[PDB]
Amino acid sequence: PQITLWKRPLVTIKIGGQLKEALLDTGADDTVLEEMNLPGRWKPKMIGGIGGFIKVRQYDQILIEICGHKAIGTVLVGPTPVNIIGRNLLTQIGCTLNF
Amino acid sequence: PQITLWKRPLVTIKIGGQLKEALLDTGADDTVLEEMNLPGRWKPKMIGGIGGFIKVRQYDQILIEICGHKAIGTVLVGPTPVNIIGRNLLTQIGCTLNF
Ligand SMILES: CCC(CC)CN(C[C@@H](O)[C@H](Cc1ccccc1)NC(=O)O[C@H]1CO[C@H]2OCC[C@H]21)S(=O)(=O)c1ccc2c(c1)CC[C@@H]2O
Repeated sequence: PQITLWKRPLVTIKIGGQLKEALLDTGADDTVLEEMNLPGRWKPKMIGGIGGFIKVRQYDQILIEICGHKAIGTVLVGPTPVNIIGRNLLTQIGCTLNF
Repeated sequence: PQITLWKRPLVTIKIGGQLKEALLDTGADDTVLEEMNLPGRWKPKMIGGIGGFIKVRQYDQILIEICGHKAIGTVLVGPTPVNIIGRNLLTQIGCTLNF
């Protein structure tokens, strides 16, 4: 599809057997999801943006479906105010910017 | 152009007569630039990001050119980690997400 940017580019995703709403975010290198109790091992990480840093848990090789497009990669889980789909997964679903 | 996301979508912008680099950021409602001198009156504003809230200077109706495309809109100036072009200006240059 083609998504205009009048409003936030929010889409439904499926991760860990749950459906959630997430932003298609070209400004995020990687993907950051709201606190969830995912199974498996993880590594601690600190990620910075406007306002400072938050602490997140880094999970690898996590399967995510975005608008029916499957992808698998790194997911950072922590107290983010929004679910963020970053470039590491946007490349996998074929997402481009166009103007 | 069509821009892939295997690298950060960085572009050259012109604002206040100065060339800068900025990130095309679909996850940003607003455009926020690092500290700079801008010709124009301004108003104190707050904006929130992944790590909390910061104070910014809000410049309304500012001329800004993005990868050769002209926009006139609001630009926030303050301690952002990176110059970001948000949806308020992405819509002006006709930018869409496509997959
Ligand atoms: C560094 C560039 C940029 C931040 C300037 C990176 N962000 C992504 C960017 O889209 C954020 C997304 C967002 C965060 C919170 C709430 C809503 C939307 N928008 C943003 O702050 O927007 C500002 C201006 O407009 C306003 O509307 C929305 C909020 C206000 S991030 O979220 O900080 C991030 C993500 C992953 C990762 C990192 C950092 C580091 C490692 C990891 O890869």
